[PDB]
Amino acid sequence: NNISKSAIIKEGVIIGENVTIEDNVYIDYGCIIRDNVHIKKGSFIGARSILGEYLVDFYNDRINKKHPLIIGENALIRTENVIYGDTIIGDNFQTGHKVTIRENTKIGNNVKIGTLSDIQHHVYIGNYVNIHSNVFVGEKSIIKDFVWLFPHVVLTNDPTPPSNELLGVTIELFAVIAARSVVLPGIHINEDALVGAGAVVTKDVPKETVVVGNPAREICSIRKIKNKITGEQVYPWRYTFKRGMPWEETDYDTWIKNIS
Amino acid sequence: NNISKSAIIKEGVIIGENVTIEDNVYIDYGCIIRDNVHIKKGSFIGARSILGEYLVDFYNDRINKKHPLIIGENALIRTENVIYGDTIIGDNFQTGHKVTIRENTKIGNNVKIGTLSDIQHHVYIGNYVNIHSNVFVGEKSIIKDFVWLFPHVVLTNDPTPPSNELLGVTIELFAVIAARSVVLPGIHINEDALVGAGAVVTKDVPKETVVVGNPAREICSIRKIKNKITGEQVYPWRYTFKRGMPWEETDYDTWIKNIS
Amino acid sequence: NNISKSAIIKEGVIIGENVTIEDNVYIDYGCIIRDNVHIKKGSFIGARSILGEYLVDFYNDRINKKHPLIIGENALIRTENVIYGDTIIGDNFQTGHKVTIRENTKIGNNVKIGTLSDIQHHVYIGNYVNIHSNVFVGEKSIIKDFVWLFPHVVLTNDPTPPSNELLGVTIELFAVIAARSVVLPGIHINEDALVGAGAVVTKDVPKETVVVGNPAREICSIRKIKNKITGEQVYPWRYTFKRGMPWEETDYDTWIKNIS
Ligand SMILES: CC(C)(COP(=O)(O)OP(=O)(O)OC[C@H]1O[C@@H](n2cnc3c(N)ncnc32)[C@H](O)[C@@H]1OP(=O)(O)O)[C@@H](O)C(=O)NCCC(=O)NCCS
Ligand SMILES: CC(C)(COP(=O)(O)OP(=O)(O)OC[C@H]1O[C@@H](n2cnc3c(N)ncnc32)[C@H](O)[C@@H]1OP(=O)(O)O)[C@@H](O)C(=O)NCCC(=O)NCCS
Ligand SMILES: CC(C)(COP(=O)(O)OP(=O)(O)OC[C@H]1O[C@@H](n2cnc3c(N)ncnc32)[C@H](O)[C@@H]1OP(=O)(O)O)[C@@H](O)C(=O)NCCC(=O)NCCS
Ligand SMILES: Cc1cn([C@H]2C[C@H](O)[C@@H](COP(=O)(O)OP(=O)(O)O[C@H]3O[C@H](C)[C@@H](O)[C@H](N)[C@H]3O)O2)c(=O)[nH]c1=O
Ligand SMILES: Cc1cn([C@H]2C[C@H](O)[C@@H](COP(=O)(O)OP(=O)(O)O[C@H]3O[C@H](C)[C@@H](O)[C@H](N)[C@H]3O)O2)c(=O)[nH]c1=O
Ligand SMILES: Cc1cn([C@H]2C[C@H](O)[C@@H](COP(=O)(O)OP(=O)(O)O[C@H]3O[C@H](C)[C@@H](O)[C@H](N)[C@H]3O)O2)c(=O)[nH]c1=O
Repeated sequence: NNISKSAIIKEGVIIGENVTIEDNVYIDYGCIIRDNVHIKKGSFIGARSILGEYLVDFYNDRINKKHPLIIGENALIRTENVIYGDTIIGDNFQTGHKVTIRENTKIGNNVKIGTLSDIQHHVYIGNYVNIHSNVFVGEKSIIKDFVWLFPHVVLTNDPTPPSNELLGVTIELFAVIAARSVVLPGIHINEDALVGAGAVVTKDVPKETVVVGNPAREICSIRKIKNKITGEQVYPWRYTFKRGMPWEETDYDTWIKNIS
Repeated sequence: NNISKSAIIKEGVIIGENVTIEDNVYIDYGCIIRDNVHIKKGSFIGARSILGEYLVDFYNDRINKKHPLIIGENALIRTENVIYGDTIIGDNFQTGHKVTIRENTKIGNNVKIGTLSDIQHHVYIGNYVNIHSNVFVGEKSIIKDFVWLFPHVVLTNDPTPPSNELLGVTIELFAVIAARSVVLPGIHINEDALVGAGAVVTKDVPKETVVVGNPAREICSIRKIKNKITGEQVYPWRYTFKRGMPWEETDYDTWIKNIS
Repeated sequence: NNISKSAIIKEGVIIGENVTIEDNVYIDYGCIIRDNVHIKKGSFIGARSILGEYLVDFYNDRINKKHPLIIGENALIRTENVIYGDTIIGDNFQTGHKVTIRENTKIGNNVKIGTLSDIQHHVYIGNYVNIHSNVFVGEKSIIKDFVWLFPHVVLTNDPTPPSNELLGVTIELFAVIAARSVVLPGIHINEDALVGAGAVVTKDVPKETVVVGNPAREICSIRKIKNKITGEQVYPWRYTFKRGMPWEETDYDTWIKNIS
């Protein structure tokens, strides 16, 4: 292995082979770090998490195959997270308690995944993505940058279950899916769109449109929305909300003029 | 610290500083008790729970700040519960497995929180409150006495997400929210009201009224409800159900005549 | 006790009395095996699971009563599962992470229960049953063979909560309940029926019928359904899908001609 003299490893931690722990990594009590795991500098790994979780092939003969897991810098991984092999997570990742992340998945930077959330295999999550408590992300889902998935949201993939050909849901830039909503297979949720709480999304959602209900129905453009406390127009949200965003220290316009 | 000679502490338990464990406390295998935690007499702490969980300030320099957690007497805390600092829990608390409770929260007495439930920060829960499996309780929610939140219920707080001004849901005395229901931000659910299973509650619910659907719509007064097996009028429920209630040994009327 | 010389027991495992571990059982790091547990040959028990979990009677005087838990052969139990006493699980069981299973429950063979799923007490689950992520199975539910319960599905049991007489939901052979659906108490979901995603099922569902919505309404026979990618008729699904089924190596007809 390769563990930095500056890394902090608490009691109970169990470590396998081909593991690399960078400078200033703090690995809390009882974590289990299986083989082929690489933790980047300054990350914090929560108590009892288990990284490099066994893929199915393992169970064939109980011999662990190489399926490397990498986790970027300054991660803030909370307790008991379970993270599979063949997956990559970028920098400044942050999680809640008891989150599960499967294999063959890609998570960008400045992403957050709340308590109990379950990310399946072969999922793609971009940067500055916010996934709250107990969200279900099924295999083949595509979540672009700045997307927000609120508590208990569920993204499915089998259109006539159980079947052999799955279709991933794709959520475009800045879209917001409110709490307890479920999106049916292969659906496309367009940029800056808003899915109202509890909805059952059965058809694509066009850009900047608000849908609500079961089945979800279009009700208006997001620009119609006024802040309930201040009465100001809320969306596009990038212009009215910037906590934890790359433009926090400035304004979206100036920031995107630079980025582009 | 301060640990009672009569407390039982199993193997694997890890204890920090400024921890007080009262008489007849049984702390099961592998619990992690971080700093500033006070457990009151006769409580039972489930295997691997982690009490005094780190607040965000901790992560700044990995130096633990004082954020005292107190847990009342005769608690029956099941396995792997995670409980944050700056929170207070009363007597006779009971939980299911893998429950999470955040900071700056207050839980009364004779409260129950089922398996997977997630209580956010700055939440208020009164006495004799029943929260079942996997309920989501967002910051700023107010749950008064004798409220029942059934499995997978979700209480939200951001009315036009993502935004800066949140509005907590307030649930009044004896109200019942059936399974898989979601309540929108700032909504007021009145006393003895009944929210039918799976509903999407978008407007306040008046006292003793039954709402159902997405969006939830009023259908009748709870007094219209007849027990499906016995045909008797069910609500107000205090008069027809008393298991685990303070009037179990008597009748509601006699009991409330005394209490008041 | 009785532990086979061929069993593999990792570090941290804690074992009680009256425990029997058969040949080729692999018990991963830190599992807690309480009293009266019997694990059948070749099973794999995930890290930190806790088997023989305490029943309520335990808490009376913190003296563990005999409530035997049995787990059939070649189980693939993933991490942190919690399994109660007085329950029986058949062969080839498979689970996801952090699943909870209560007492007085019966699970058949070739059953799968995904991540976060919560099976309550006194539940009956047959063979070749598929329960996905975070499904809630309340006491008194009856799930027959070949049933599929997709993510976040919830089966309830108290028809006018809170009340004293519960009514279990019964799901017949091959039925499919899509994601985020909730079924009300005592409902009967008939064979080969299909409950569409997110539905609120309030009335029995007849055989081979598709219901959708809140409240769920019948829309057509499942035979009307065409595969979204291939355009072929999907149901009955036994004829179009056989991954992990007893007819995988043949065809349903030939297979059932033999079985019967
Ligand atoms: C989309 C949203 C912001 C509502 O916009 P809105 O302007 O408040 O809609 P209004 O209440 O002013 O009026 C909307 C009408 O559609 C209905 N409606 C509003 N939201 C609905 C929903 N989620 N589902 C179904 N119907 C809804 C209202 O009841 C009203 O119906 P009506 O014709 O009977 O009067 C809201 O539904 C929502 O989902 N907010 C997000 C809550 C959340 O999950 N936050 C994240 C968790 S913290
Ligand atoms: C409120 C409740 C008790 C129903 O009252 P009810 O008297 O049985 O209503 P009924 O079925 O007799 O008749 C109600 C009508 O409204 C509909 N309806 C009933 N419950 C509904 C619901 N939750 N959502 C939407 N529609 C509903 C019925 O289908 C029927 O509609 P119809 O006009 O097509 O006939 C029930 O909906 C409920 O939520 N029970 C709680 C289940 C639960 O979660 N227990 C806790 C978990 S164990
Ligand atoms: C039942 C199901 C397969 C849909 O059948 P369908 O043939 O695609 O229905 P269609 O979309 O072709 O047309 C159906 C009509 O009913 C509506 N509808 C379809 N599914 C609906 C649902 N779950 N709830 C409410 N309405 C629905 C459609 O929007 C359309 O309504 P319309 O009159 O406004 O056009 C689908 O609803 C479903 O639940 N699939 C399972 C998704 C899933 O959970 N997989 C498991 C998780 S991976
Ligand atoms: C900071 C923190 C977070 N978490 C987990 C809890 C939750 O599942 C997830 C998000 O917690 P959060 O960071 O407190 O929530 P966030 O600030 O992103 O969202 C909040 O603000 C947005 C704008 C509102 O719409 C939302 N409804 C609010 O919760 O992370 C924890 O468990 N502990 C923590 O200390
Ligand atoms: C007693 C007990 C409880 N729990 C957890 C499981 C669940 O998430 C929560 C409530 O379990 P419960 O006490 O068995 O359920 P309760 O008796 O409160 O509710 C029951 O009765 C009411 C009246 C019905 O409406 C309800 N649908 C029934 O479940 O506590 C456990 O995990 N293990 C236990 O041994
Ligand atoms: C194989 C495997 C499974 N699981 C858990 C994750 C999930 O909660 C449960 C099912 O995982 P799965 O076996 O990958 O899902 P399954 O193949 O049964 O279902 C899939 O195919 C069916 C036909 C689709 O309708 C469905 N939407 C797909 O997920 O088991 C894990 O956690 N890790 C694993 O390696």
